[PDB]
Amino acid sequence: ASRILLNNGAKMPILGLGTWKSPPGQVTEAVKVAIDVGYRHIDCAHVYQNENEVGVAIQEKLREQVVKREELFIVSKLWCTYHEKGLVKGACQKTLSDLKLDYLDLYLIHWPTGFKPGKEFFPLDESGNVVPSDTNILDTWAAMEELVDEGLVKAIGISNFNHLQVEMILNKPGLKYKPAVNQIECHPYLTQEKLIQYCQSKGIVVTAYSPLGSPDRPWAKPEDPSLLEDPRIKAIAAKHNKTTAQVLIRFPMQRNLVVIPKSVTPERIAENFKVFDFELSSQDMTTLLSYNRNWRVCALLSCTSHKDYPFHEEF
Ligand SMILES: NC(=O)c1ccc[n+]([C@@H]2O[C@H](COP(=O)([O-])OP(=O)(O)OC[C@H]3O[C@@H](n4cnc5c(N)ncnc54)[C@H](OP(=O)(O)O)[C@@H]3O)[C@@H](O)[C@H]2O)c1
Ligand SMILES: O=C(O)CSc1nnc(-c2ccc([N+](=O)[O-])o2)o1
Repeated sequence: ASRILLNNGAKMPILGLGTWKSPPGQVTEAVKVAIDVGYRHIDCAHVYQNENEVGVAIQEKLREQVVKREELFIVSKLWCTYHEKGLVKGACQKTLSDLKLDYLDLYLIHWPTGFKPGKEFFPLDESGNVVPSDTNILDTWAAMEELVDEGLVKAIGISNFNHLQVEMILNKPGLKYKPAVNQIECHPYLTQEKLIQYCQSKGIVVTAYSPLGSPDRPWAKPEDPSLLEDPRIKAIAAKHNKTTAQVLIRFPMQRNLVVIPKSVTPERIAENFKVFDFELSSQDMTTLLSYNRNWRVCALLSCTSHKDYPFHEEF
């Protein structure tokens, strides 16, 4: 099916358009093209600095009646410098204003790590360590819960939370709403079997980010593995008469994940959506799972001493 049921009773499109690194000059057209070719979920974030332009596309397509608001599933994320309970509503409201929306379908805590509030997204001391916030995950969560109760967001969730941090929210005293989604990096080099099973066993839907391995990541290195160029994955694609990207997108779909490939290229936006017409075998799936090497696109080194840094733990 095209959507998965969340624990808030709403349905989430299992394919979304990513927007991290989408240049502000190209992302309006990218989102317009995506909605024209069937996408109904857009993944956004304030820290991506392009929500105004994403919003321009969404508003044009609503105005043109290409789509109804209820048919769209718009996701954004609370940045690290806004974990303070008094800053969360404003941060949500800024995103809503930029996206030109009156609600979000899903609002995520972008990272478990809270940073010192200010203009700077990564406030630094003088050695390059990020300056933390003394706010913890649970008070931030309560602030996310207020957003539901004020009508600004239909669902709340988390991102880059490890097993122990998901468990800490689930066990929060007085918990009012469980997280609906945990959005985490996931692809055949970082298969995440343990965290995904835990999350799904608790009724939390997992969204897979960087499913193509983020070839446009700013810190890429030549020696780095490349999913898109992996001859083993190309072979599975050839067998199925599909591209390597389409296999990489179908793979998490068949693990009951949501997946959010990014492109600003019209032809690739369309290609990436054409993944509902073929099936990977269980052997294919087990084969792709076997390529795991615990390789992460997203592990900022600048936050490794933060107390809530999520990736010291086995998962
Ligand atoms: N929660 C968080 O912490 C977090 C972290 C990372 C990512 N995410 C979200 O997840 C989304 C996806 O992750 P990502 O942006 O890191 O990378 P990705 O989706 O794995 O890869 C994007 C790269 O792949 C290229 N590409 C797209 N379709 C292609 C195709 N069919 N064939 C060949 N190349 C193709 C894109 O190029 P062009 O754009 O030039 O076409 C771009 O360089 C992000 O945009 C963001 O929305 C969330
Ligand atoms: O966040 C994205 O969507 C891409 S930009 C990014 N990558 N890694 C970070 C981050 C923030 C906190 C941590 N941390 O590792 O504690 O890492 O920000």
